[PDB]
Amino acid sequence: MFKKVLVANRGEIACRVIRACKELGIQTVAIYNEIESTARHVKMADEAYMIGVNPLDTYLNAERIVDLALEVGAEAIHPGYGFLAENEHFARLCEEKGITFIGPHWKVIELMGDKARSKEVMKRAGVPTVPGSDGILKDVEEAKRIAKEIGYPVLLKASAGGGGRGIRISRNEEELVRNYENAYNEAVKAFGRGDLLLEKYIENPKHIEFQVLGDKYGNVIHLGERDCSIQRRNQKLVEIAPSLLLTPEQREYYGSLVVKAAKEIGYYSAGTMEFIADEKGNLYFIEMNTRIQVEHPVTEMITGVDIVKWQIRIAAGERLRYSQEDIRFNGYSIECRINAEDPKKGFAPSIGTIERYYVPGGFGIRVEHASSKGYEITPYYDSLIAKLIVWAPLWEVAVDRMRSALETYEISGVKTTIPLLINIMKDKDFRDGKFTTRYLEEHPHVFDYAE
Amino acid sequence: MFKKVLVANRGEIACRVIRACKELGIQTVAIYNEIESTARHVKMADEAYMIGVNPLDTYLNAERIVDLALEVGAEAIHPGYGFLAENEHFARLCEEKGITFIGPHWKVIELMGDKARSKEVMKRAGVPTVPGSDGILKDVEEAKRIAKEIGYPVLLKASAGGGGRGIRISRNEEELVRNYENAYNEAVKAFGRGDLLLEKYIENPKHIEFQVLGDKYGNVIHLGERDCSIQRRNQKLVEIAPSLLLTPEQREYYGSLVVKAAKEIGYYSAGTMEFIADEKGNLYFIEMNTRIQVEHPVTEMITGVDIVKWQIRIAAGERLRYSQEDIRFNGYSIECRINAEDPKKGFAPSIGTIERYYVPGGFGIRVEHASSKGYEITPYYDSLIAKLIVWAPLWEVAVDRMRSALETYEISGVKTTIPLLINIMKDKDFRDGKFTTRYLEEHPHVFDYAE
Repeated sequence: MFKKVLVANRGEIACRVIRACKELGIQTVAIYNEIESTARHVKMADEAYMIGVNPLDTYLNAERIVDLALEVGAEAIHPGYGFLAENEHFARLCEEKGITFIGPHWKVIELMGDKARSKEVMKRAGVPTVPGSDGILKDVEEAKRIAKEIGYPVLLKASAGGGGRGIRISRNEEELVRNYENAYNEAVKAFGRGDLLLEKYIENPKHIEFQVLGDKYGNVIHLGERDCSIQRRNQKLVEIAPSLLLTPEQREYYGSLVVKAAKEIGYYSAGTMEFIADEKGNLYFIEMNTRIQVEHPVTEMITGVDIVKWQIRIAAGERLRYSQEDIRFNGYSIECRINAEDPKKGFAPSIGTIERYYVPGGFGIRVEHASSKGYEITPYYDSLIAKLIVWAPLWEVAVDRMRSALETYEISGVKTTIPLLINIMKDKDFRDGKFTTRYLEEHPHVFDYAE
Repeated sequence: MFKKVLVANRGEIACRVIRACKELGIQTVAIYNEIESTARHVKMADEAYMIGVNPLDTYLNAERIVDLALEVGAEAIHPGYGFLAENEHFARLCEEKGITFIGPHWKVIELMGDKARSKEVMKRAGVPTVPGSDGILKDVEEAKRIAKEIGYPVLLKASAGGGGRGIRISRNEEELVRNYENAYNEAVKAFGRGDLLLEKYIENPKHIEFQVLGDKYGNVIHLGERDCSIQRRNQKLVEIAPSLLLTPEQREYYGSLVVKAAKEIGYYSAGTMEFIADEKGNLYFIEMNTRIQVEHPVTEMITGVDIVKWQIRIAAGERLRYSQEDIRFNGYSIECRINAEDPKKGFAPSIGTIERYYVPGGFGIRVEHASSKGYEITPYYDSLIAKLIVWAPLWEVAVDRMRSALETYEISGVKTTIPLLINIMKDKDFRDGKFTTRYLEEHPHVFDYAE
């Protein structure tokens, strides 16, 4: 086990990692910017250093961070999420200097950082990807047969031009033929090549992601899935585990496939495969996050596995003790992101300082946060104040516990998402389990709350 | 299910009950004093009424509380712990005016409020008790005779007792006779009844208590035991569940016995049977609490049974769904009481106001509290700020999780028990599981800490 770990992050994730380290008996090193001389993660760590020439350079200068790790005797670095966590050069640099990066191998970070390569990698492992043409369509005849085979509606886009000319949606073969001719000609006019690409169109989809965890000996398990469909500006707001969509058969089916693909790429540490999902539970891979995710706690509540602590154990060379049949999914868990932002003004960040601050607690309630009275929301960093997490044996009780926790969470000095999240918990469709990635668009009544 | 419930208490137990009620969809009513116009429990409640001519009249004037319940349409009253929770006159009055008292029947409260009768109830059920007098002593001669028969050292206890007053240890018959008048006089002073009991004095005992829960149709179960040995002057500081003393076989044996006694008296709601254990680990009943206890959360962590919510359901006439073989004991839970008191100055209350306040959170951490920056520790009410509760699969990780949570719980403006609790968590005897009611006397180094 490591004697000392440097946490190359801030805020709630820095505190989550520090707590795991403290429980393991590991000495911690925090880094911060001088604008945050008072941060919670700075007070929780055993030692803390201000580095960086501006608030973001503090966490994004890989060379400075690795030299500090060397200077203070840190044997490993946890990158948290965001910043450098999926930066292959940071991880390679750690390894090149003899510091363990707590995460997958830098070669894997690099491979799965490119969206297309990662889809190809997954296609070859057996994980479903969104069907479409294999590259450029030969001609409209091939377009008609591929579309018929994958099912309408389908999407057409030019291969050239980075989307300077847009997408066309076709609901039948007549529309496909017309759209093909028109997209071809627009692309000739705009980019001098008519070549087009086609893919199945997943309308009104859900966001479902699978969690994996592997040690350095090839033992890889999954920990089920999370439904993160309720989001704004591709920004997740509410996350649940397990999904209400999948059956246990479907969960183990898709789960063992992501386990196979991870085993084939030599994945270890924690990672997530994000999918889009239809009404019937068909899933299509879209991307892999090669790091811990913000919403990892809902998976921890239903499986009882401490993911962050396992990351550290795995990076130090321990075996993942469990096997896939030791993993059980017990109850339902919901996470709500309490952000300092104003949902009635475009989720603009509410910059300022926390005045009243009461954190709820109780049976089945978990809080991840780095906030107190006087915590300052700056424009330089993300607007997350806290993650409110709930567990219950039944879906409806989880909803009620979450509603009740939110209704007692007092934060003043800044606008937050809490009133919105309360309205979601009270909404019949959400309670019914009926929501997609367009939920917010489709339920504007949840923005109706009083000053 | 009740539509509305009045919570006849304050502070963290009131918030605990309000949360159970909110989750069940019940409207809540808080009561409070003018010195607490901003208390947490009043902000959490759907309605709140200022009553009382002083800080205690608010919660002890049974007549005022029941009338207000009627004025406002509360169908039921939850008494919390302390104040009137074990006041049979309060409970009777609720019943005579048509308000459901959330707790056992008032005749049971009265029956079990007398230490002699409670001990006879337990003897008649087969529950082991401490050898001693056959109920209340007629006079000092019966005491000198019975003491001879059971062997010194012996103990005198007030039967109407509660706490340390009216109790004396006698190492010989010389000491016993002076102590008989001294204890009798102290018992009259403190409780208005001098009735004394004699039993045999167990030096260095552990404090082990069993939790029961029964519905109004006679289904009664136990939820295992708690070791609350680490205490001072009849104030528990650290409570664990399950004990490390008992095997699974002993836990189901003593548990089924207290279930038997409870059924024999028609017990329903929640209650606790307190035991002392001797040097050889044998258990002896000493008293019963006819109410929710402060440390109930640790039992909820290891069984998953929400005791306060089941109290409310039972009071409304629900059947207790579980049977005894449904109840499992999973892992270990530790609760620490975070009090505004100075352990270096005799645990004198630290009167003042909270300035800095950061509540820790994470995997396996639960916090019960009613405090924020500016919460006032007054001389009128107990000094509890928060209960910190942790769960872990293994005893050593529970200890590490609690130590690590305590090391991050920041409170300024008053002295607290936190530095003392951290030392206890680092102490080898505690980590090894060797602690008795004399732990603190026997471990003075845990009182050596900075500031």
